[PDB]
Amino acid sequence: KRRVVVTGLGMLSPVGNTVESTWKALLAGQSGISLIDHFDTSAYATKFAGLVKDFNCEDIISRKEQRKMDAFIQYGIVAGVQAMQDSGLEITEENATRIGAAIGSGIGGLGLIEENHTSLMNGGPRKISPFFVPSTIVNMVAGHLTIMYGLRGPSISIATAQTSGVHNIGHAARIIAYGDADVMVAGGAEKASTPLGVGGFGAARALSTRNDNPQAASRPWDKERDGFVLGDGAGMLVLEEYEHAKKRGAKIYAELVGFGMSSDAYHMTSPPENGAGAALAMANALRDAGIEASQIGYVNAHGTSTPAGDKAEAQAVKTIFGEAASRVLVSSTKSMTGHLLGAAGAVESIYSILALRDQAVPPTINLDNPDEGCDLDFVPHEARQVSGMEYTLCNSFGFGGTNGSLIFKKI
Amino acid sequence: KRRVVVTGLGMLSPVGNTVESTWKALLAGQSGISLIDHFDTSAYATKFAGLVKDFNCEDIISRKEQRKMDAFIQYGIVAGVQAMQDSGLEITEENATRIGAAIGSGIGGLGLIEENHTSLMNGGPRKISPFFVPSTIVNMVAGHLTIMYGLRGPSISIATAQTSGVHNIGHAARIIAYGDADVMVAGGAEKASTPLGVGGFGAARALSTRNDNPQAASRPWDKERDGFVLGDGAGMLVLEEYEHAKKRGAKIYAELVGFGMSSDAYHMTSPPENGAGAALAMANALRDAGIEASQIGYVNAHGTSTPAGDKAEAQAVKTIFGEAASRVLVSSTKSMTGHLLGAAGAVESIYSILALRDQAVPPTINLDNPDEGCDLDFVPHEARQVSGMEYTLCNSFGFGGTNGSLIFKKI
Repeated sequence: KRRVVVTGLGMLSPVGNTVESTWKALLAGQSGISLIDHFDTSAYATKFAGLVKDFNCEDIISRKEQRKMDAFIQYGIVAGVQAMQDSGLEITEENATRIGAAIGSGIGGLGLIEENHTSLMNGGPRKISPFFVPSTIVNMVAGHLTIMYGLRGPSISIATAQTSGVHNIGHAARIIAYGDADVMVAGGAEKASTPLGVGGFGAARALSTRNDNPQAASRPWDKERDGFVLGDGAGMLVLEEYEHAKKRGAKIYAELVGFGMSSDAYHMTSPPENGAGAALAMANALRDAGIEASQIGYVNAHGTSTPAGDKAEAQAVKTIFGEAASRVLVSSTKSMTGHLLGAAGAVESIYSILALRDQAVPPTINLDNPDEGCDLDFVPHEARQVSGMEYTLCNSFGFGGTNGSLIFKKI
Repeated sequence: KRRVVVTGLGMLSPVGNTVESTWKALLAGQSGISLIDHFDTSAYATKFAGLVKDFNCEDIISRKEQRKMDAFIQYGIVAGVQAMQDSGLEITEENATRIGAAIGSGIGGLGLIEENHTSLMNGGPRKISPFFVPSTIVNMVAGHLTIMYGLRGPSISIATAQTSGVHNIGHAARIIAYGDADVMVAGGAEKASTPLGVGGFGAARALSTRNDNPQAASRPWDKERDGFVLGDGAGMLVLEEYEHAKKRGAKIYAELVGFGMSSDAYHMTSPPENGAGAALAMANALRDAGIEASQIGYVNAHGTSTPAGDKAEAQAVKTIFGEAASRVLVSSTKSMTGHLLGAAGAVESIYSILALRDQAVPPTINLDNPDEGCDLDFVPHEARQVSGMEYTLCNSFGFGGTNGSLIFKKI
């Protein structure tokens, strides 16, 4: 029976370019949301997002190699290098074959897709970059990292839209526990803050339009919610078989004990009013961990700040927690970070882990006026100190009614 | 110990719009390659591809719903419906929760990406479709099918470029064998025959430019190879836990016994000259099946018809088979079908299965003059009858040095 533990963390987010700086900001209730300036937003109904500030990879990726990669790829490689470094793992010829990667993205290289399509329209196929395909496709973060570190074990990339980060981490663990690997770098990367990303989610009327106050836009469970806020970033974890970790004297952040998946089988983009899908995913993770809902102390919600989605997740929590629905802490970091899509469940898994290390639960900021029949504790406004918390649960749901839940356990 | 078996098959390919018609064509050595006419190819160095002919979904997808989906999605849903129907499985409230999907794509909705970007350039963000995001993203075949059939078990979508079909089928099996599901519809869909797809792989100089003879272009291991040929399609299999299948009186095509993954850790798009990556993937699948290379009778190669890739796979076969390198049959159906990218390993897994049912191995057509140091039997020109073949192996390798191998066993 193989246990999986988290021994390395990496991260780029709208509130910090490292794991510790990101975490510190979240516990301080800071927003990472700001107005966009990298493209003309005049015609856009949403003119803001959660951006990665002063991103720099010069020391990690040559400007010459940068040409071959979309921003989402560069982000994911940087967060991957941070995680590899943090793990302290040494890759040997004897090792290579047993270390892999499970890293994806929801939308991939929109920026380079646009640039390449603009070239084609303006001057024909001759103007398309020879790097078009491999610079934009979702699996290239795992591609580049395995090459950089000489990793030869299994590499997959799960692209389940807004559920990717969770799915990738969950399967990286299945792979280790199955015996196909001893270590996996797992997570997601996204850089969808582009004319197509912003224009596209805006066309769907899914985005908040509160441009007069970008930092107050993201407000899960708040009566004045008006759609999600888009965020860029990457979250990576180094997952490792327990005995392997111990033997190397690895620093161990927490243990991955439960992974649950489900499908809404309802609508292509909207969640069912009763969150039955989210319920099954949480129910499946608990059964996989072999514990009861009552044992979870903190749920890092999907909580995107859409009228219908926030309401469906709340329904799902009540269904799963029932009695202890009020004693469990539930919060959406998306209130400060925005929605990182394919990277959401990856960064949120990290927050779920750090909440166990620090016994602190980040707040859901902007929750000035909660919905009515709410009996749940959404950790409004201020971070909460906790005491004997041994497990956290991370939710992610996505287009296609695809859901995932991960369960982390202290030590 | 849970066994996985294939109880349903679905398929759209350049040589047929059904499983049996496709298979019949391949055994007859027919090409599905033709000149493109859905876009002006004047400026294109490659003016042909493996197209799906007279595709029709009218009875399966309303014209009203079609608007919300890229061709690759419509293809995948149709192949999915065929597979569900072929399986005879009946979805009940007691069932729903135990049936899922693992379906992906390498590139996703290029056509709708282009259409939407063209609109944006021509008339601004206001012209972007509200369906932009969910009509193009890779996980929407699993999205739509789970909804269509009320499937509520696990849904994931692996996007590992040219390795997707294999990866998805392999993980759908891991999911069942793990206990997270009893049935999974698994596979891939691709429709990359677009200005960006054709122009993009052409910019990389990866495509064959033999336009004077489209049907002879794809010619794996042939001295006059000049790059791969692009093909469109979808391949879907219904995978099912053995006991569950038996109890329902399911028709069983074959058993899925081995799944292997590896990474080249070499180059972002090219394979290492020694095919060490492909070797490890095949080696891992054998160990997972717990059999010896000598036991495989037919290898459906990745065999894309590139100078370097064909040569690397041959090296990898010799390394793995050694002695029996000459006694194993190896063939590339891509010689007739073209390269279906994310759908390649899905349709090729189906051919690997049917070769067991019919004891017949499709040829590698166009192999007029093999490379030199070749001692391998590439089933040139004509299909081969075989006798006591109990196992087949299917290879898929992709950008990012990502590899997968699947092993099918008779009965």
